[PDB]
Amino acid sequence: PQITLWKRPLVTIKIGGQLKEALLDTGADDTVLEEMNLPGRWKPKMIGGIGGFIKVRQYDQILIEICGHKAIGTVLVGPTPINIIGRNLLTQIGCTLNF
Amino acid sequence: PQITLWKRPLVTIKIGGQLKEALLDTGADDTVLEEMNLPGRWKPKMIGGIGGFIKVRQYDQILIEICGHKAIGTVLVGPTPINIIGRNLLTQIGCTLNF
Ligand SMILES: CCC(CC)CN(C[C@@H](O)[C@H](Cc1ccccc1)NC(=O)O[C@H]1CO[C@H]2OCC[C@H]21)S(=O)(=O)c1ccc(N)cc1
Repeated sequence: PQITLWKRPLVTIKIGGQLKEALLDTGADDTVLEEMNLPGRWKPKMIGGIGGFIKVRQYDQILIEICGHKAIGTVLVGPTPINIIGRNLLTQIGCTLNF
Repeated sequence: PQITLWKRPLVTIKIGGQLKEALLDTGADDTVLEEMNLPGRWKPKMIGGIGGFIKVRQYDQILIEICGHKAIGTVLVGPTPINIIGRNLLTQIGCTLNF
């Protein structure tokens, strides 16, 4: 689809068999989701945003469906202000900026 | 033009007679630029993201040229690690997300 930016580009995602709302964030290198239980192994990592660095749990090769488009990649889980879909997955669903 | 997301969507902008590189950020509600000495009045503001909040100065009706597309609106200025073009100006240049 073509999404305008007058409102936040929020979409429904499916991860770990659970539906969630997430923000399409072209300014994020990585995908960061709020606290949740994800199956499989994970390692602790650090990620930095506009206000500093937080601690997250890194999940690799996680299946995640974004607005009907499947992707398999890295998902970081931690105290982010909002679920964000970053470029590591936006590239997988073929997402581009156009003007 | 069309911009893929393999790398950060950095583009050249023109503000207050200065050329800078800035991130086209669909996750940012409002444009925030690295510290710079703009003239005119402003109102304090705090914006939040990963890591917490930073204090910024809100300037209104600031003219910015993004990839030759002229825009005018709110521009925040503060200790951001990177220049960020937010939705408040992305809409004005006709920018959409597509997949
Ligand atoms: C609340 C929704 C997001 C945070 C989740 C808002 N951010 C824009 C976001 O694109 C930010 C913009 C940003 C980019 C780079 C450095 C600081 C901020 N990128 C970001 O935090 O991504 C992190 C996760 O992937 C990594 O790659 C980038 C940093 C990591 S922000 O920087 O904090 C921001 C908040 C309010 C305004 N008006 C302008 C910008």
